[PDB]
Amino acid sequence: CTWPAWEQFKKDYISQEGRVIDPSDARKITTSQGQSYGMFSALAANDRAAFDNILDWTQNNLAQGSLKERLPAWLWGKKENSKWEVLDSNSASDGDVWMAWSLLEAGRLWKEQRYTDIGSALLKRIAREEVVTVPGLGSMLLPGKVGFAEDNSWRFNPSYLPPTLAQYFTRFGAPWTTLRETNQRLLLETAPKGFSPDWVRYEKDKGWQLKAEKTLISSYDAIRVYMWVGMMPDSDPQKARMLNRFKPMATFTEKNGYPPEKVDVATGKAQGKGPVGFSAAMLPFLQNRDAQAVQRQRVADNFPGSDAYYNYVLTLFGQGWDQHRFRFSTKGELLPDW
Ligand SMILES: OC[C@H]1O[C@@H](O[C@H]2[C@H](O)[C@@H](O)[C@H](O[C@H]3[C@H](O)[C@@H](O)[C@H](O[C@H]4[C@H](O)[C@@H](O)[C@H](O[C@H]5[C@H](O)[C@@H](O)[C@H](O)O[C@@H]5CO)O[C@@H]4CO)O[C@@H]3CO)O[C@@H]2CO)[C@H](O)[C@@H](O)[C@@H]1O
Repeated sequence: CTWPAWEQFKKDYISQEGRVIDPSDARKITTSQGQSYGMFSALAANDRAAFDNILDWTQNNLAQGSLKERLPAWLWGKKENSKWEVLDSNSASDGDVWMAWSLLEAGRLWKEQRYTDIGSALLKRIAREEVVTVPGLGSMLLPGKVGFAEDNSWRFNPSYLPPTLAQYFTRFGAPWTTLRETNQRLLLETAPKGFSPDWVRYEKDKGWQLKAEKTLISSYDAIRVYMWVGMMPDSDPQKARMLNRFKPMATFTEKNGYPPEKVDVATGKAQGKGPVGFSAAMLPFLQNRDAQAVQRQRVADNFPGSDAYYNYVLTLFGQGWDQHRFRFSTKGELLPDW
């Protein structure tokens, strides 16, 4: 009745006060993504005590006491003066949506109104403060409250809204109804060579900016795109189109025995070998049994230690899924394995 990988994650990465820590950074930071992944994982493990502890810290330290009053700051850590506090109060929307989804699902599954209430308020503020109408697209999720929108151009992060979460959110009406559709557009239209970019710009009157560019590569952010798609139920009509679009990533992995570290989105040219986390991300994504098993071996033989926040978090999701630790319904709900 425990999720061993999660139990080890708590010991190595989660403080007594409930903050998820990336030890690789000298400021020993906590991110809103980290908190949301901890909430998700706690929920999947049926670990309410940890869910509550992580939620408390999040509200108190990232939201000045309340997720109903503001989106959580994305970055928290040690300052030069020795004080520990928010380092950037801007939000990161991937943490935000995962946080809202976990909360809403915690409310439903544990039958607790307080989680629903916080989840709803959070989701509404997301829609109001980091969702905007873009000419040529309609409603789009910005990667954050500020810094990603100019008068005539926007920058998006395809990895931020998993299609399952998008589907889940539709039950709440506008603008989520539309976002589920524009999210598909973002994912399908910006992968000309079958690789999703970490970041991608859109300009009014011109459209997607898909010429070769520094951040127009499939690396640490984008690797999650393939994982989210693989986590979609077969009965999600969007899944087939997405698997087809991203096939060259599956083909590369099968052929080379590993996922690439970086891929030029405009040319499809690959470089390096991705870390163990990337292999975990492939487990739900790859449909070929043998290829799946090759990645499974790599995760097993190079399982992340205590000095590897990102690999570990990818592993919780990827290997977690490979081990039936959680599943998503056709409506984006958590089907728990408790
Ligand atoms: O140049 C114009 C004007 O202002 C200054 O330039 C601006 C620039 O125009 C803005 O775009 C830029 O905006 C940045 C935000 O201030 C900053 O908060 C945001 O930080 C991101 C961060 O980049 C990103 O890594 C992080 O993502 C997290 C996600 O959860 C996941 O992807 C994963 O977990 O990785 C991380 C950590 O977990 O999110 C944060 C928060 O959204 O980045 C914006 C873009 O860089 O600000 C500049 C300065 O204000 C310029 O200096 C002036 O001269 C000029 O007049």
